[PDB]
Amino acid sequence: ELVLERCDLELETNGRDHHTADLCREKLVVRRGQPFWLTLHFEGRNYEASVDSLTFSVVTGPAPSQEAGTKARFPLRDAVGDWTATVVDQQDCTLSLQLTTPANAPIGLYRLSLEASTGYQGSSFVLGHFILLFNAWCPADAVYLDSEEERQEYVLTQQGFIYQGSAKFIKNIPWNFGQFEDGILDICLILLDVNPKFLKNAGRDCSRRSSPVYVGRVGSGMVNCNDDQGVLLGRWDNNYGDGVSPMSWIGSVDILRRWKNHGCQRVKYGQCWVFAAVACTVLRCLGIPTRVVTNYNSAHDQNSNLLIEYFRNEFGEIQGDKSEMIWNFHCWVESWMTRPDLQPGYEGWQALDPTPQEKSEGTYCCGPVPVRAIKEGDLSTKYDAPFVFAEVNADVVDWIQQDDGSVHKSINRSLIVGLKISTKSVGRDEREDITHTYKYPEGSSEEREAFTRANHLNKLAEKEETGMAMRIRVGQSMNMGSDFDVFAHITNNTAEEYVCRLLLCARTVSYNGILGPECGTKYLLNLNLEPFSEKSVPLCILYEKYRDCLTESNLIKVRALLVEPVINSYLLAERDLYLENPEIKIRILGEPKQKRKLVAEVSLQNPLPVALEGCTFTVEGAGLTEEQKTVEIPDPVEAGEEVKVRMDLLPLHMGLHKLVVNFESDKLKAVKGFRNVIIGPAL
Ligand SMILES: Nc1ncnc2c1ncn2[C@@H]1O[C@H](COP(=O)(O)OP(=O)(O)OP(=O)(O)O)[C@@H](O)[C@H]1O
Repeated sequence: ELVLERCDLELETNGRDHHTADLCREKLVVRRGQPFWLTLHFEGRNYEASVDSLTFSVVTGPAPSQEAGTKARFPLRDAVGDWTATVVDQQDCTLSLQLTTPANAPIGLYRLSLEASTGYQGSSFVLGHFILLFNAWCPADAVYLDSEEERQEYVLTQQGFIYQGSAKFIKNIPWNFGQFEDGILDICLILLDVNPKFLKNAGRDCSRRSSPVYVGRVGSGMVNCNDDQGVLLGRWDNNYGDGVSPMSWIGSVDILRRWKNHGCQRVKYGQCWVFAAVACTVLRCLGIPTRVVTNYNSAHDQNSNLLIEYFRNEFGEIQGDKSEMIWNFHCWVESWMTRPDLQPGYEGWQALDPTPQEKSEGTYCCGPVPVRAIKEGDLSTKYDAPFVFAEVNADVVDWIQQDDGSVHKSINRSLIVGLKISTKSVGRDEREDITHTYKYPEGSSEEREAFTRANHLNKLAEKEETGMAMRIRVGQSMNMGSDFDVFAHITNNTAEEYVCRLLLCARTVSYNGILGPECGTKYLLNLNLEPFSEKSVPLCILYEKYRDCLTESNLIKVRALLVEPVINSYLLAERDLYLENPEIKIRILGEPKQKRKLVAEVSLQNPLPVALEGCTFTVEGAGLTEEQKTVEIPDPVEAGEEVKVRMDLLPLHMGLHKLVVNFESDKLKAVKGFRNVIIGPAL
């Protein structure tokens, strides 16, 4: 006889089972180390265990292999070696089986073949294709996660936060990771099939795709580091006219499509957080638990030097040059995986930085490195451990040039490298400070033994000082578009009644330290600091004077130098201010039902003293819309005037979904907004 077979279902109950339902559209997607249904339909005759002998087989790489774990064929039994296939039932003409993949099977697209020998002839042919992803729900996988909610937050959650602003005033920008949005997966696989490791050796690369640590390095680096074939092209000068302001993006989904759609050409402008964000989009898609992290006062781009020196004129103005400033904040991601290539005990959060930084040789990116490693000072652990360490533990010394020879060391108690290291909370919208996962508490013994495995025992504070302290105070929150005051707060806990020189300089900065022109300055050369008192000196920062050179990050750096001629003492104090953007009102009109119209009304009230022209509202959100939505406000919005507009959306998936929006205009760019929306049953 001869086996028939007129069908081959893959079911969607597989999607729900492998937490890949959304990803399950016209092509089965599953997660390794777990079994999936597979019903077979034959015509007339069913399966005859007697005479019929069918064996399965699957290949993945463009150059499969039994030995390279990129190809494997296996018997069909009802017993149970990893790559198995067994009969779970069979009736009428149908024959439902259950295949099982290893918990280390390489990820990618597989071709499922069927070997039928209804005696000696039989027929051998394909059954279909499927995408195997990292399984975080499988204990045997290297990315396993015990906590269910953590699995949700770090793998399935499509919306999220990226922390910006300042350490003294953190700001949470909404982001649409949309890793399960149509096409995004396929663009991810492509992203892998076009990296060096793969072109240099398709088999080798396609094989190693069973390692989260390998895949992580590949993805991370395919974002920027070596744009020989990357996804985003960096740009920091602040002239993005022929592309998209890095601050304008509100989700990786569009950048990825803009990438493939333009024949894999680096997309027009992005920056460290944009890299980290799409990186998170990529890894999450593939199944590796990832979360984007933010670090304030990051000693980035330094060659890794755990010691940085700056030389300033008699105004505290970093006379330096060629020297890199400390970043207001720098972003990278963290990925959850085991490290079967390191002295056990280093499983967990691996820090991956998709931002290239001039290194002790050339220009590439870093990670993955165990965070627990960066905490211990185990700078020898594989994958740029030294950089991530200085990124968080660099030391800084501010020298002030003597207008008559050498420089004099100054006291700058207002700077700290590695501040409020943050990332979104698991299952909530609050922020989670994970600074404790990188550094031991100051003073502690663990901190001393750590700075020792790192030879960073450069920390013997000048707890003596000369009886004075200074810090910059802002009073209250200041908004983008107005004037406001900042203060140089001088404290004098001494019997002496000094006379100083206080130099105050404010300047608009970019998120990475690139100082622009001064937007406010005051210099008092005969400041009287009466005994045991405190003096407060004002600095008026005018809109009219910082509006021209402000970046989309609304950052302005205030600097103050207090000079005491007598004992010849220099006290330095700087602070980065964040000008608050106008809020975006969001109303959800109608009933949030699945596969049903939905309307979103968004308003914004022009905060500037001048009108607003070419105002644009852009909306996105995996679960609320398939495509981005943009509306253009035809006429200008005068100084007082508010802007309002509605956008018809068609939620397709139920559950929770965060709607991210971005407002653009000629004088007010990249102001963000977002709204949590619960989509229920249509009925
Ligand atoms: N850069 C900033 N942008 C907007 N608001 C800020 C900023 N920095 C501080 N604020 C706000 O100012 C108020 C007080 O903050 P904070 O106490 O840190 O500053 P300060 O009180 O002026 O200085 P200090 O507390 O050392 O005397 C809060 O509303 C805080 O959010």
